[PDB]
Amino acid sequence: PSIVIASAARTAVGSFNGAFANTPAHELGATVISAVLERAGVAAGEVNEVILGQVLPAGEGQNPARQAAMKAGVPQEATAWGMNQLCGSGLRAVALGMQQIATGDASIIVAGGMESMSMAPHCAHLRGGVKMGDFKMIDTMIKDGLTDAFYGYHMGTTAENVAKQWQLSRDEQDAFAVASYNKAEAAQKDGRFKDEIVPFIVKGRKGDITVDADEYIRHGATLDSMAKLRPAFDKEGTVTAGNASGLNDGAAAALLMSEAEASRRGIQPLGRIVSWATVGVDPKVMGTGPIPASRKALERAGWKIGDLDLVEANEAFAAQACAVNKDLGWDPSIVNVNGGAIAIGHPIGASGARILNTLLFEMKRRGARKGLATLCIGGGMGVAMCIESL
Amino acid sequence: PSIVIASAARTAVGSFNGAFANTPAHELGATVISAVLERAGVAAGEVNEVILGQVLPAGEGQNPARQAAMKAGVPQEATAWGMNQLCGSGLRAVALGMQQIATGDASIIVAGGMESMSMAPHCAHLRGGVKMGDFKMIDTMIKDGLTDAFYGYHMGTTAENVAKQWQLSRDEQDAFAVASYNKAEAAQKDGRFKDEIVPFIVKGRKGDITVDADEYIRHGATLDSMAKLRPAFDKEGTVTAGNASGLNDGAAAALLMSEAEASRRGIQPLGRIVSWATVGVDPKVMGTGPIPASRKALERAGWKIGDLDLVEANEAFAAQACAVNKDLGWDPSIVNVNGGAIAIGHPIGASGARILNTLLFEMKRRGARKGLATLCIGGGMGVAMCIESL
Amino acid sequence: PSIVIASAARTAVGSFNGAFANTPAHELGATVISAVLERAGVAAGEVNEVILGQVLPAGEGQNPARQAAMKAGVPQEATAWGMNQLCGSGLRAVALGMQQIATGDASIIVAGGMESMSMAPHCAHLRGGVKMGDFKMIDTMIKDGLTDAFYGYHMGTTAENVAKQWQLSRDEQDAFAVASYNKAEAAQKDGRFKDEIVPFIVKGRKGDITVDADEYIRHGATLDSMAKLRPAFDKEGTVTAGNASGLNDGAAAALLMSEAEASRRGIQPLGRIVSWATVGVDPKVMGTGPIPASRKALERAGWKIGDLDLVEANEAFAAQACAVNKDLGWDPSIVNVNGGAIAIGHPIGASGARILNTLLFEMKRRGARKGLATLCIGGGMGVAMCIESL
Amino acid sequence: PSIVIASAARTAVGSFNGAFANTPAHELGATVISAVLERAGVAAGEVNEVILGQVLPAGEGQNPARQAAMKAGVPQEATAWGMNQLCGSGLRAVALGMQQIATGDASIIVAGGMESMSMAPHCAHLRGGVKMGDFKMIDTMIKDGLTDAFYGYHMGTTAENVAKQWQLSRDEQDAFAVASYNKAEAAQKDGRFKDEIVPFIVKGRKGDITVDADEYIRHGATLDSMAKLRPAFDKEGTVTAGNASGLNDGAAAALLMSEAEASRRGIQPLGRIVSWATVGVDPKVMGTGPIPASRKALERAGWKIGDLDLVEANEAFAAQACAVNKDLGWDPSIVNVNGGAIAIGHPIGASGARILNTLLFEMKRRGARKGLATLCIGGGMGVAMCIESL
Ligand SMILES: CC(C)(COP(=O)(O)OP(=O)(O)OC[C@H]1O[C@@H](n2cnc3c(N)ncnc32)[C@H](O)[C@@H]1OP(=O)(O)O)[C@@H](O)C(=O)NCCC(=O)NCCS
Ligand SMILES: CC(C)(COP(=O)(O)OP(=O)(O)OC[C@H]1O[C@@H](n2cnc3c(N)ncnc32)[C@H](O)[C@@H]1OP(=O)(O)O)[C@@H](O)C(=O)NCCC(=O)NCCS
Ligand SMILES: CC(C)(COP(=O)(O)OP(=O)(O)OC[C@H]1O[C@@H](n2cnc3c(N)ncnc32)[C@H](O)[C@@H]1OP(=O)(O)O)[C@@H](O)C(=O)NCCC(=O)NCCS
Ligand SMILES: CC(C)(COP(=O)(O)OP(=O)(O)OC[C@H]1O[C@@H](n2cnc3c(N)ncnc32)[C@H](O)[C@@H]1OP(=O)(O)O)[C@@H](O)C(=O)NCCC(=O)NCCS
Ligand SMILES: [N+]
Ligand SMILES: [N+]
Ligand SMILES: [N+]
Ligand SMILES: [N+]
Repeated sequence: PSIVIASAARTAVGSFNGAFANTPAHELGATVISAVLERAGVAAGEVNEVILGQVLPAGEGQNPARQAAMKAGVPQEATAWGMNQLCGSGLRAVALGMQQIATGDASIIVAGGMESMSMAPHCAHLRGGVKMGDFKMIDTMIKDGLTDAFYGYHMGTTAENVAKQWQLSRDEQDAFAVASYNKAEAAQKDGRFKDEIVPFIVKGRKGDITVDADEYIRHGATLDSMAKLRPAFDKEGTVTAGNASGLNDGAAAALLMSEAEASRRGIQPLGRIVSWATVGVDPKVMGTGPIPASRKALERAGWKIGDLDLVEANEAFAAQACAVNKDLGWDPSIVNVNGGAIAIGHPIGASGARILNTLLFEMKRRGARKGLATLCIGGGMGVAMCIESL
Repeated sequence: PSIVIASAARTAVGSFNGAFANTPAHELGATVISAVLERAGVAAGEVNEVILGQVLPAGEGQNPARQAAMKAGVPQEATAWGMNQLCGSGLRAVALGMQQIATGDASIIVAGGMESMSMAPHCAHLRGGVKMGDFKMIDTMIKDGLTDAFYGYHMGTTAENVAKQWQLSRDEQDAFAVASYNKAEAAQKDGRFKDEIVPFIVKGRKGDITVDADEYIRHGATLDSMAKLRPAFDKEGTVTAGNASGLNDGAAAALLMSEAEASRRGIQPLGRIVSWATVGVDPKVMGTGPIPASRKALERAGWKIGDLDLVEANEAFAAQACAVNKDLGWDPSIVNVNGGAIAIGHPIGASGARILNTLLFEMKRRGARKGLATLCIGGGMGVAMCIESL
Repeated sequence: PSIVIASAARTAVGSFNGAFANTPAHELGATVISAVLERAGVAAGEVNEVILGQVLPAGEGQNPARQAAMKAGVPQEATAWGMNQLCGSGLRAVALGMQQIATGDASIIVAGGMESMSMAPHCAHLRGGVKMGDFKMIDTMIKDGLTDAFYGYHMGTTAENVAKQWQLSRDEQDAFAVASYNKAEAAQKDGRFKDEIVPFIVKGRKGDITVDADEYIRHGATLDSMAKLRPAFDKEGTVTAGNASGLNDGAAAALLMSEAEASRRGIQPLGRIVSWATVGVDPKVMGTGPIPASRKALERAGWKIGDLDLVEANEAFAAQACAVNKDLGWDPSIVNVNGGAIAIGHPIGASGARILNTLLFEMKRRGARKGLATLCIGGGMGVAMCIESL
Repeated sequence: PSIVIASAARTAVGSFNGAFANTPAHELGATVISAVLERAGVAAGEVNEVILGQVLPAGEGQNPARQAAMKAGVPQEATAWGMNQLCGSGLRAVALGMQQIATGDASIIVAGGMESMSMAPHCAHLRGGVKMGDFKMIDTMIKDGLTDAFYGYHMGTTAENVAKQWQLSRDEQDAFAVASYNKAEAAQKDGRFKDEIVPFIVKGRKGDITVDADEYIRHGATLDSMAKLRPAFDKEGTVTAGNASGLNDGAAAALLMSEAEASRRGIQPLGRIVSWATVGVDPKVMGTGPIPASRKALERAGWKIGDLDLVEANEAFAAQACAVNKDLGWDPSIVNVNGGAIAIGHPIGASGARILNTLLFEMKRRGARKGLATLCIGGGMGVAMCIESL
């Protein structure tokens, strides 16, 4: 009934059509699965199941989570499956993997997320036939990942709904984004991402490429050039490409086992999963998802907001990230101390486990005792998890 | 914790490009979600989470499970997500929903599966651009649903591997299929599918159509006409369209709650989830998946194979379905007493909950005490669950 | 400088996605080329060049006119090419083939048109790549065939412009269309199309099918049933599917040689090409094209409007066909005596030679001496040709 | 009776996906039509018809020749149409325009060719529907332009057939290409292409670009670097990208009128069309097309091979260009004195008029009296034209 995170790892977050432009998601997930096994001293033959969140798997083949486990050396006797709760998929898979051990149905779980938004294809239903007229080739990334299915507009429009409702101006969102760019750039140059990042070998034509640094992180971001950017969703809006997360590729996961299992193996876990929660909200303001999700998770853990030593709140948009900080009222100096998704990137299926990796390694590095990770979810949902160090 | 299935429902299984040719999967799932709520006397405002297995969601929009819950009246405060374990997705979602209640994280769960193989689009990655030459538009149904990602051939080829290793001839597979067609046709004419089936209204322009009968069920199947069919995968093989499951659309789900919760509401549950299991096998012979999965489920329940009163083993192929019966050795007269997927249909993401519906309502109809449902999974996996009546 | 039409033939006009749904245009053209050779007693080795009008050749391969000639038995030493003047392509190709003999550059020409609107594919420029967002698969039939490239609307909208300028009401267009349906229906049942139609054998997998009757001809068109039809282009317009031409497939051609050549071979020509003309008009009212084209053709032939015994004016739309009849003032009883494109069909690339075939054989049956064929052309053009019997 | 070329012009030949990557073909043709009118002092209202050869018009709209004329200022009263004889379309259109004046049906004709191989889309017939399985998106450039419709292989394979029958080694083909690169590079540096080239303004968003130089011209071509090139068609073949023409965009045309018309307007014509011819050959060796076509043109002109002062023979492939020169036996020093299609480029629909422009202006530059232009045509055809200076 006590589940710990024995190890964690993530690939570098690649830009849209960048280093991982032609790399399938399971190839990134396989590297992460092998990394959490080596870092914990656990062999692949000991894994019972691999649970990987993924939002855009179209065209990758039968169950990409199974392909990642098999390629990482996990034997055929184990099982693997994918799940989709949009942006919270990477974190919910960890909660799902924790429940497999809590119910006594599994002993060792590799849980996380993987996403290749670059490899997302364009699709169209053509079985009935198009007898006459033009038809649209639909971008699966925009349709199945970034567009609300109830109102039809982009997730950035939901951020404009939060910005108008919370009275967050353009200058306040740009200032929040600049702070995120500077924190991520300082953390990258100081090597605070080296422990969590496992290098990925991009096997391509004309030679292999080793990717071990987040390429989407901007250097020397300026407030004046960001004020010149046009709004990306509403012509009279405030959300721009500068104060919003990007389109990215990456993978992240963690190795799960019971606290007694880790103690017999001599493993010092990165943290203990104290509680988790998922709550729904109005799809028009889905960015407010972390507000009830974090409160329920802290309530289940018996913690107060002031008890938290470190917080990782995903920065899908500067508008929604400002609202979550104002509502919950926690000290912003402990939230995303090494930057957020505005600078690091936002691979939907993997962002949930990505910020968990950043949370775990920063908690151990500075000796934080209580931490929380949370994300907003499209369609009006949120997920959160409380972590305690051992 | 003791979790029971308070109610269950399913749509009729439609043929490929048939009654549900232009109906999205979440529309079928929404009808099933509302049905299990009315059948149990539980309102939509009481559901904590909806968990729906789905293999082919490309082009349907952000998280079709969330769309099904919202369309069925489930409030925005609740959560919803999809999961993919291929053919066992519909059944695993019930086991996953059971774990949400076992860990005290939820109270009432709608769990099941939905699949629209007809609405599966053709896709192609076109972000890098096609400078010269032809490129392939990939059928997501074949690629992401029916083709093994490790060996490259169809799931029907894996049935040929099972037929060769178990020495199951063409006449033995056709005889098994004829038995499935006759059992399903007799069950349909006797109305044994009426209780589990909830009608679906296909809203069109030239009038609405009510679908309340499985259209893929064949009437008067003859052994001689099936012996004339050419093999559909191997030119010198034995698996044909007659002795194999079809491509179908449909949805199925169940309402989950604790046994004490069901007693507080005066609900007579359809059954109690005693145990469940999922095991992996060699992808070349994925049809053997139910063999170790069923024994592991019976082992966790403390049951012997002889203790089972009824069995629902998915008939993905006659070759794999014969092998599972020969290895486990249970009485074939209690396995798929109302027919199987060869005659009823095989909507991959929903078949797990489809055979669970047939299992639950047949146990209640004839007073069976111990039941088991199991399916084979592509990529070399299997899933099983044991059900006991109250 | 006197070129006669030694023989002529055409396939039956098939409906959109009908009998010729999967038949390429050059296969239909090859049958017409072989027919006019046998009907005139000329061997394939004697043809110098084949000129076939075609508007929609995308996806059919290198020069479909060359494919039709080679398949029809025309030797490799001869030449072949296609031309595109939209709806007047079938007639202009005959005039172009006549000029080959008039300038002494050729002796025997097979000229006509072929069109397979059913086989017209959907296209999209994808060399630059689609990094993000949806893109349109463009119907080549609508884009390159039925949409004005200067104003962007359908040819039916240009018909509404002619109806508005000429004050042609809905009842006047429907009454004009009914006359065409009744004339075509009576002509088909009386066998008046048998001489001009050469049967085509549609080779399929489940048996060959011989198509020798115009499939688009409807039986018993009623003024009341057409008055209930909704307008097909303008919501407050008058052009409907009943009073407008359809989308059809077919091929037609004629064998051209000098009058001395026909006399040396003992060939009785169907008629002598007296004159031809092509004039442009405003693209907004392209249906008025036949008005100056016919007057310029009659001027070059030295004929008066009253001298014509029979007229074949293409019925692309009832609105444009009424305007040309009122302006030119010829007796409507001699115009389209066997029906027009509203009832028979409108294969764009072949319609020019289609109405020429009907003109030649109708002139021969009733002994008409002077005839004229004309069509309207998209983009604001018209073509006409005068024929005199031998 | 005697038709002269009053003026001629052409755009620069752009590389594949280069300066004209997003420029439609009719935009290039419109500039050429306006150029030949201004250079001759003839207003747009005096042209009777515009004839433009084009092989790949899919997706450009209704009759791109009509779009080019209207955009160039040609009034709506005139007519326009396109024609397709593959690689000989640009030259055949000039012969066709000459026949319009010879038969007294027109007085002033703008004839030439235009081609945008970069804007060629990918297509697929989808009206019947794809019920199951993958399907191919067909590149219209390769299928309708570069692939033989009778044998299924590329035009480069037909060049391998000519090389095999004529025993043309790899070094012999490479030496011919090197000579073409050096002659074309020297002609560009000396400004010998400035008179025939009319600048084209590429209007874009981030600024306009003026294209007035042939971009496909290679600088400092080395014989050894072409020997290192891999064969592009046959793994054991000899035709490579160095000794074969490229994929290019461009447009070219000429102003046609009678000799008396040019004298009445005070125009100094570029030359007189003495004769023309088109002959077919074996499709396997389509590169031999120019051999019988040139002989028939010289026969009609009453000229011997020794009477020719300058020759422009299209260099579709080094294998076919060597064979036609060796068979006809004309002095290689007078053929393609300014380079050929290997270095200049090969826009299929415009190459016929492209080499005519180079022929006309080079004859005037060095005072050549008798010239001939010829091209090979896919599918087994050839075209030729004899020009004499006034
Ligand atoms: C906002 C969005 C539409 C932008 O698309 P994009 O391709 O990522 O925008 P880009 O990364 O190409 O950057 C666009 C341009 O802005 C500039 N720019 C971006 N950020 C900048 C910054 N912080 N400072 C200065 N310039 C910046 C870049 O230079 C870039 O090139 P350009 O100026 O020459 O055009 C897209 O990133 C997006 O939708 N993000 C949200 C993702 C999402 O919703 N996830 C789900 C959350 S629930
Ligand atoms: C077999 C398969 C490849 C194609 O069959 P299909 O696409 O459904 O096409 P059909 O069902 O219409 O069968 C086609 C023909 O067989 C005939 N047929 C099918 N079953 C028959 C039977 N039991 N008796 C007689 N004839 C039969 C049909 O009538 C039809 O005849 P026709 O061609 O003259 O119209 C497809 O059904 C399939 O992939 N099945 C496996 C699904 C799967 O792998 N699921 C996952 C397992 S883990
Ligand atoms: C007019 C047009 C939009 C209609 O396309 P369409 O819908 O496929 O025409 P259809 O006849 O196949 O369908 C029309 C409907 O009205 C009915 N209908 C059509 N003509 C009818 C008539 N004369 N009387 C009664 N009913 C009629 C048809 O039965 C059908 O209804 P249904 O299919 O449910 O039974 C299309 O044919 C068109 O664009 N034509 C013009 C083509 C063109 O521009 N050519 C070049 C001119 S220069
Ligand atoms: C032969 C063909 C397939 C190659 O086209 P292509 O390869 O795209 O032309 P490219 O310039 O892109 O060649 C690309 C490569 O060849 C190299 N190359 C091309 N020509 C070269 C030369 N003369 N010397 C040295 N290198 C050369 C390029 O530098 C480039 O190097 P890379 O391998 O590192 O990419 C194509 O040009 C073709 O089909 N030509 C025939 C066209 C035709 O048939 N027209 C109709 C007449 S019948
Ligand atoms: N960003
Ligand atoms: N079946
Ligand atoms: N019609
Ligand atoms: N080249």
